[PDB]
Amino acid sequence: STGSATTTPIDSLDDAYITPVQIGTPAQTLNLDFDTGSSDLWVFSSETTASEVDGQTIYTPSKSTTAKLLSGATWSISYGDGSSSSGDVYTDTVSVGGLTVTGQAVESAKKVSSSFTEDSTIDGLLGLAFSTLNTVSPTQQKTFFDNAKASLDSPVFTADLGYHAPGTYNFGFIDTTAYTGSITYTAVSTKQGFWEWTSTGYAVGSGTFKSTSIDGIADTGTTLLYLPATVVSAYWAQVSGAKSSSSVGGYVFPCSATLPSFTFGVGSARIVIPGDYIDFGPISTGSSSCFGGIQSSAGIGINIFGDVALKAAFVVFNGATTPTLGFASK
Repeated sequence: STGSATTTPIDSLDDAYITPVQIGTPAQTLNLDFDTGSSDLWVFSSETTASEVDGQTIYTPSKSTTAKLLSGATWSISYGDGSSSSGDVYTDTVSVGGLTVTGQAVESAKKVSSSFTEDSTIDGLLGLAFSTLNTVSPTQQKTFFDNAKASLDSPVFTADLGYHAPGTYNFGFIDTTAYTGSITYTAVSTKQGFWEWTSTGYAVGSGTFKSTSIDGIADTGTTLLYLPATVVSAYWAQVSGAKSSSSVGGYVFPCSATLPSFTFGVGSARIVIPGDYIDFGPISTGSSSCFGGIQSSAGIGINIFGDVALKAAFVVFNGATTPTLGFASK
């Protein structure tokens, strides 16, 4: 089997991407944030505290003939940005882009934090990291990909995120028309449950490439590119007037600037992030201070190749017995 679904930016900044997902019978279509940095499929639901729902589409398990309470199961998750959600669990039929999994754990939110309530465009998350991170207790549950894997033509999914444009998540096949040149594969460690890999270095603009190992995670659920402070300082030093602002919460730059590209290494290959991808616009409406798309990972504890980086590439998440990641230009 295979599946193919379009993913669409939620706003003009590509803050996140939503992908339609069919849950239950008859189908209830919810727009979910596919997140390669977590491993829970959770949804706004008829069980979500009413005051914490503001415009989201909800899953109502009582209207699905295939829903079944997973008795005694609960879940609770906290994300790196400080947001959180929790609730109970149903199993139901879930389809993504024509690919159907029966018996998928669908985690129904009883509570969500403010950040989720305030984002009307995201109806939940669909985790695509390794199932060892799944938070369901007392019986840990599998991700959609893990459940689908054995039925897939090839045990892979791909992320092809657009810059200010829709893109695609494919399951079970590599679309050889979707990228240019060749795909360079690189080793993954699953020890922390993430798609964790080591970049071979970086360049700023037209500058010379610096060979240096940068361990980090491929995370579609994180907006920005978070890298070591040394690397980030070298980048922003090439933008007149750029500075790290404690008040704003990171590097800002004059909105009048033209930003240089940023290149990262994947083995001997190079992925170039155009400067425009690094512009996240005015810090507040009407400001001439703009927020940077490359920020320090110091105090996160891990480097994160978020959307800023991933959308510059066609990315293969290879879930074979020995997992790997592939990157191609596009």
